[PDB]
Amino acid sequence: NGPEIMSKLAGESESNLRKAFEEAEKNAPAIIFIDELDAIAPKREKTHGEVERRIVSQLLTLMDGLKQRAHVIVMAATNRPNSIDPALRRFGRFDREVDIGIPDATGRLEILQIHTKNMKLADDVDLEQVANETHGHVGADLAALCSEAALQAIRKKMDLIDLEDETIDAEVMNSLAVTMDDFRWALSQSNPSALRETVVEVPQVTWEDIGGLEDVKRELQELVQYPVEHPDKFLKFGMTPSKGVLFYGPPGCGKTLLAKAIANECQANFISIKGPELLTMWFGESEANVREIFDKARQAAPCVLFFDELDSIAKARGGNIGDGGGAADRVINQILTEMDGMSTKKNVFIIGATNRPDIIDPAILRPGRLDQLIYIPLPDEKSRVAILKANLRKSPVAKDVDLEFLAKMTNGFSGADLTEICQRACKLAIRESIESEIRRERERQTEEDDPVPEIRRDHFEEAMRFARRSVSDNDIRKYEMFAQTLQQSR
Amino acid sequence: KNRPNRLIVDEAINEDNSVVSLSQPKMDELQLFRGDTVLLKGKKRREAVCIVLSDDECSDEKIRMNRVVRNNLRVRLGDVISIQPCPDVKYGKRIHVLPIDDTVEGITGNLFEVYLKPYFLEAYRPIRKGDIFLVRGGMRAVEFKVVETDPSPYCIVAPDTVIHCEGEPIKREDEEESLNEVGYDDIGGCRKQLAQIKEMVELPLRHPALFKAIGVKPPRGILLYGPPGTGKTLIARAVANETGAFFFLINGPEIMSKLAGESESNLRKAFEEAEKNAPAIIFIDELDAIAPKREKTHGEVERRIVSQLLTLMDGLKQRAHVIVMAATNRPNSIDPALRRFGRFDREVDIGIPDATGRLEILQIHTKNMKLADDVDLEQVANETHGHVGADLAALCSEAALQAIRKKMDLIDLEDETIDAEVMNSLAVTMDDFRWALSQSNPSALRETVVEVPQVTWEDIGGLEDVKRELQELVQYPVEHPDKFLKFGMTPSKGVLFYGPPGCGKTLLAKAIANECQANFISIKGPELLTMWFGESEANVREIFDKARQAAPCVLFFDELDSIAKARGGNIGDGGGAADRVINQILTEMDGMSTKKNVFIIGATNRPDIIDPAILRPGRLDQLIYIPLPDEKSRVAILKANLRKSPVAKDVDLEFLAKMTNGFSGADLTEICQRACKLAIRESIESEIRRERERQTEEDDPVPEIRRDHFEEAMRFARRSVSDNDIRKYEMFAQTLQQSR
Ligand SMILES: Nc1ncnc2c1ncn2[C@@H]1O[C@H](COP(=O)(O)OP(=O)(O)O)[C@@H](O)[C@H]1O
Ligand SMILES: Nc1ncnc2c1ncn2[C@@H]1O[C@H](COP(=O)(O)OP(=O)(O)O)[C@@H](O)[C@H]1O
Ligand SMILES: Nc1ncnc2c1ncn2[C@@H]1O[C@H](COP(=O)(O)OP(=O)(O)O)[C@@H](O)[C@H]1O
Repeated sequence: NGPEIMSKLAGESESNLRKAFEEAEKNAPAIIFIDELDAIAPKREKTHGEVERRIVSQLLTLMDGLKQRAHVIVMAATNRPNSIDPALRRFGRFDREVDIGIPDATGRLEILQIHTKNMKLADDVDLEQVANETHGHVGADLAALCSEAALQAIRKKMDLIDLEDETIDAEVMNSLAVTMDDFRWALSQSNPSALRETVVEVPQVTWEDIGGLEDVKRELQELVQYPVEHPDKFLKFGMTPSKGVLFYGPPGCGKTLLAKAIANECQANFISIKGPELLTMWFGESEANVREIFDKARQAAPCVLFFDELDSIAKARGGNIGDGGGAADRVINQILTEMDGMSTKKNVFIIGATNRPDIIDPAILRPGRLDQLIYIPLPDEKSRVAILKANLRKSPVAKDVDLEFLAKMTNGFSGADLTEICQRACKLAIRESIESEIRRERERQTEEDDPVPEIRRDHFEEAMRFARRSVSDNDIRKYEMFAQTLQQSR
Repeated sequence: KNRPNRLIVDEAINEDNSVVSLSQPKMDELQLFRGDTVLLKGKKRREAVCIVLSDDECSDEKIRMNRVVRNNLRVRLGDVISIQPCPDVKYGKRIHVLPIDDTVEGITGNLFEVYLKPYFLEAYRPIRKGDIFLVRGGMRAVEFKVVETDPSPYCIVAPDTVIHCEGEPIKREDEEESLNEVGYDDIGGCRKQLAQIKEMVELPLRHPALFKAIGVKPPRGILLYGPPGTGKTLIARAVANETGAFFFLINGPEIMSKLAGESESNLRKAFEEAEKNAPAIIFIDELDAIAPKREKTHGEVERRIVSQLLTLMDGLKQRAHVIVMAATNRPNSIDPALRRFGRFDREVDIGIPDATGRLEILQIHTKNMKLADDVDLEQVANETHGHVGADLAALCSEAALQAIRKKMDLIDLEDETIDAEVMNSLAVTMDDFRWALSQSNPSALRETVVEVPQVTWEDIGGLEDVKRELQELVQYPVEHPDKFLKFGMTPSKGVLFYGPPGCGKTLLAKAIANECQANFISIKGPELLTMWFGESEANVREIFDKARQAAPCVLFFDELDSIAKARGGNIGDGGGAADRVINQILTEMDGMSTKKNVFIIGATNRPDIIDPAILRPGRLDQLIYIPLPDEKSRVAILKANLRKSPVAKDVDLEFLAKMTNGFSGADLTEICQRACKLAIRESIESEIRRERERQTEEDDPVPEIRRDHFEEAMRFARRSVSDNDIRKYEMFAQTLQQSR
């Protein structure tokens, strides 16, 4: 243990390290676990005083020595890899690096099943809902959540209720069924999720979650799949596989959807880097974090690194005229540097996105970088129907409502407006439900089943009243001009 | 007996110290009456006699009991008791009671005359052998133990019955914990965090063998924090005394003063001592002195002690029910290696008290000070914005000292020595408190206040549809989550009020935060500007952290366009609408919990220059336009403003609302304040003129703010918004809602 060794007196700690390595050498095969390595051997800048560096040196010497005829593997744990002494990650000492990382939805459900193994859950307990509501929790958080729900079940009843009659017994322990409400309480307030890092996972979006855009689907499948599933054709024909796409078009039409979808179909991780993050690196003047981002994409290969709102910096300092300078920024330049300097084929596929393609740094559209310009257009009727169906398929909707009529009337609506319509109609329906509930609670003359909850017609007739177009015709004209000029001029 | 006659004890709310209050049902069900006396049998064959009352709030299985009688039964909080009816009033004849030497020392005075005379005056108090009661007065709280009762072994004193107070004070027993010790009754303004702490340390301490018999994770580390002198150590000792668990106290500077190697011996031996006397509670006071951040540590001697503390925390969590509660000023000021799981996993934010809490604190500290009659602690508690418990305690002590200092010390300095008589006769006037609060106490804190605002829905005139929309958006996602889950809709987490300045945006925020009884955090313009100029936007994180620590909450950013117009207005700076701070607002708002009951509200009187990347779904997306009032609303505004001030009856507010057209809601308050100024001037001038009466002292003329005072206050009326701004808001609405 890191702090355990670091608590002992000067010279006692090195005796402990030496004797520990001796003990493990004597009982081979062995595994040494140096927990909290960043407490024993931090970076040279954070070391001061002989006593620290001497112990770091002793650890280095022991690591270098063990690799003579001694099958002792040394596994060490640390919070962040770039927080420990870089002299340790040189070969012969710590050459293999494993990134555990926070769990995802299926993993969290599995964690819950592991910790509720002998807790005698109730019947209404649906751990799917819980695992879906625990974004940010690691194994310790979920373990504490399950224990806290158990304690709440012991606390409400079956302790104070049998406090006065009869002593403790196994009977009450068997009869304890921890309700779904109990888990809802334990997850409700009494546990602060202990992490807010960049999540890496295989997104649960699928190809049928997106309406329209079929040719864009086949192009995405071609560009992402063919270089990994048929490398021999690429080697035979000498072509080099591209490592980038740039979606562009009106905002709210499915760029992020397409990214998540193609990252899911190939079962490869997905790292989203939204606008505010690039702006945070520009304002804070720390563009040297871009490196770290790409490092993650290397640690979780195969991946899909997705920079959306790539024009954010470009329009933060004014738009078309804007700042007097050129299109070179502090962050986008690091993106160029890191993208030119990645591995030959590490199965990492950078995707960009921008709803203003005219102000993007044109030095990123050059070969060897993001060079496949795909234009995500505004939907059509045969696509708007699919958009409405894919959005509404989670909500219970009536059968007399015609979505084709909606798609007929909602012309030029970006894909987000067709979601605002559905959310607003759902709001109206929920309001009607709760109001009817209260009116049926005014029944004090006699408790009965709530009326039919199908989102009905003439609810959309009101939600449609407040419909907005989130893109002017002028922006459509701008995208048209971009396409016409850059593809057809000469 | 295994049939229902046993009850669960809990806290009390009544100021009487010799009664028990039970719910109206359990009263009829136990075959008892209101007021009927009973026997309360508890543990170790020690029962008592008490009086019963009725209280709707307390539940059936629960019984209000104050600390004195609760301690009398030898039982502690959370245990079970047996109540038996006894209408056998064996009316007393003479009592033999003597004080304790520990509580009675230095107290020159005939104790019979000074304490027990109004105590037992027309008091039908039942007494039984083995009861140590107490009575308060003369800046003291005195304990009396009854040895010898004429009706054996219990009685009830009648107003006629004598009380016989001969003898010397007796030394205290080994099995009553004295009542100068701290209990939950003392802690005034932290009745909500006390719920969390009690539910956390109830089962491990009260029921220790249960966790031996169950595989489940107990809470081990609790980190209390909050500004100094808020009551952390108080809460620790209170919990220790109520649960009866052994309490070891480790002081930060005390350990850090010892020599290198002596301090670690002290920590190790302290943990050993607490382990030996389990159940226990270790209180490491001033943790930020022992284990600060790694950047502020330098030198082996520091880090070594931090490491020793880490190792002890990690070690204790093997088969050892010792909870470790540590206190610190600010949570991000201590070593982050401590707040990782297994060491300090529970975090509690005590925080500064609010108005009701401060009034309760005052009542706690004026418990035995014999206040005057004019003392209205409501006014005091309303004037102590910024004070923590230590400040109010010092305020009460200083007012007491001022009362001793003016008179009753120098006046009886030359005739007669000290006595209890003067201590009883000391009534601390309201002026005395006004003096002590006036200058002689610097309120010791200026942090962001978190509280449930006292504004209500009738404090706001007009805006009814905005009220129903606010109620819908804030209430429906918490009170009916099943509808939202059934229909698949996601609940929005933001609103953006916009409109002319001074029309009720902050009022609406406070009102909807009050109706839901959720905390309110105001973040005004100057704060965002301070984070922009100082180039420290990394404080925005901290703000949201507070909103998480005090959930449910309403985080309110008003004047959200402040940064946007600080660097020039419409044209302004050449850059775009992206700022250093608003970007952090976006980052933190996208990255909060799925549903943590925190509802961000924005406000801006210039909606055209706000960063349009904040109006996107998943952020503040409900645009509500607070318009300029109308006549049927201006009447309500004027009434809601004037209802605190005494105004005449012939004044017509409808005429004012008729004449004041297009007046923003602030101008209708400036009118009232200016009229009040005129009235106060007239009052003081008339007072001086009546003081020029030197010919003869009489009652001040009628103080109703009268008509023809508004006729002057109305003379200087201003419109704080041009028609051009109204036109701008109209254009914003027209374009953004109707264009296509
Ligand atoms: N073609 C589409 N098919 C299905 N849903 C869509 C489509 N276009 C937009 N949406 C909806 O719009 C919302 C936001 O779209 P998003 O992909 O984030 O916009 P952008 O492409 O600008 O990133 C998504 O929740 C999605 O449900
Ligand atoms: N919440 C409170 N309730 C009652 N008294 C308090 C409270 N807070 C402070 N006081 C008074 O001020 C004193 C300071 O309490 P203390 O626990 O020493 O503060 P801290 O440990 O936070 O520095 C208490 O002993 C009490 O006299
Ligand atoms: N509709 C209203 N009803 C009651 N009082 C109002 C109203 N509008 C404004 N006021 C008064 O105006 C003062 C300042 O209003 P405030 O809400 O701070 O302005 P803003 O809405 O610009 O924040 C408050 O003290 C309040 O008494």
